[PDB]
Amino acid sequence: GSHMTTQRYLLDELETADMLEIDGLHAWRFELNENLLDQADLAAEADQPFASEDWVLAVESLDGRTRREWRFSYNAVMEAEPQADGESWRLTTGEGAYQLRCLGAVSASGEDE
Repeated sequence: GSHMTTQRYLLDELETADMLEIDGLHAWRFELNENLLDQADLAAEADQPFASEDWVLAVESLDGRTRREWRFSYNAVMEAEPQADGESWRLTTGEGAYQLRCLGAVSASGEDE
């Protein structure tokens, strides 16, 4: 159900988060691959490290009225480094580095897919 409690990855944080910032730019929307997060926690409950290069997080902010969407793999979210801010994570991708800072506690997980 919730194995990552003592293992606090970016995965642990986006489950409970309401707001999500990227490099200081706050996103109004983000969606999660909950189907893959069932399998992620299923592996974690068996004490097995889960790693998949499928998407896990689509981060959408609107600047003006344009949709700006950053998609991160589950692999990138596992390789995301905990920064000294305590909420910020260093997403070092082949496109660039993106600071994902999960804010709030309303739990955005529980949508559909």
